[PDB]
Amino acid sequence: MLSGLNHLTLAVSQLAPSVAFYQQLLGMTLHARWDSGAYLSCGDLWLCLSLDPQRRVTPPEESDYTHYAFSISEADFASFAARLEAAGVAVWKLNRSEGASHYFLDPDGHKLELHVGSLAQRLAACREQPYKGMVFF
Amino acid sequence: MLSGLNHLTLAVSQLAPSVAFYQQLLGMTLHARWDSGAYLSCGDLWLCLSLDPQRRVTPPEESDYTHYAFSISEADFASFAARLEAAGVAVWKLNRSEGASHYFLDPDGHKLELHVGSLAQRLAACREQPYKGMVFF
Ligand SMILES: O=S(=O)(NCc1ccco1)c1ccccc1F
Ligand SMILES: [Br-]
Ligand SMILES: [Mn+2]
Ligand SMILES: [Mn+2]
Repeated sequence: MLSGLNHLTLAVSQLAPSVAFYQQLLGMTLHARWDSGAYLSCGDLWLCLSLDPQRRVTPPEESDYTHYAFSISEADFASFAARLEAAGVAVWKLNRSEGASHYFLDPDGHKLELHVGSLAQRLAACREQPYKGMVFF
Repeated sequence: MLSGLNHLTLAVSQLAPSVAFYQQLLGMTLHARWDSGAYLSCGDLWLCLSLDPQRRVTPPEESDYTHYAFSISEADFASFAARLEAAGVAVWKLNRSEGASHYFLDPDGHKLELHVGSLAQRLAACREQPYKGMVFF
């Protein structure tokens, strides 16, 4: 039986700027670094950056909607978004759903998000205003 | 600050086969579906499958090393991996370069992994068998 997400691994084209992005800009904790990768944590999340020459710096129009959302409190959301904007981090989408969301790109074009709100909150909102074809289990 | 992974969203090309893969084959909990997506949980992980006409079925030699690992216990690991193998689930990696892991593909080629062990356990193992150039902070 699967018990949760064990780790998220992102392929990166250049290790130093990716470590800087996740550790310094996004505030994650750096636990280890080697010639071809790094391990960081963000709360319970184990993040691995893996240096991969096959990683392309990918414009957002050229990747699908796969994306990785990080939790932040409502109280901290706007100042963290402003930090990303000061650093020149590109946005790939505007929020049109429930719960605050800021959609931003990492140096290689990985699609990231800051989101406020849980699955339970989303399900409650959907129960009140179901999407087209929505079924609950 | 950022406190963990709020959710993982995977773009999928065909919704019902992907829901079946994550719910039936991997055992995750299905909470809701709609015409363009589904919400599942795996322990504390919120997984969203998003129907995306841009998603392509991607062979593993065509994608980089970005991947998603799910936690499984030492007692359950081998029989779960063997069940995926017997079910014909495609693979993408054989060499255990980060501990006890089984590497397999979802229907669209998303790179998945079963892994036994925490970040702390992986750091302890790496102190004895470090990756080249490894430094610990
Ligand atoms: O809309 S459903 O009830 N979704 C639930 C589902 C899909 C895969 C696993 O659970 C459905 C769609 C298509 C075929 C069968 C169905 F049960
Ligand atoms: Br469905
Ligand atoms: Mn999202
Ligand atoms: Mn892994």
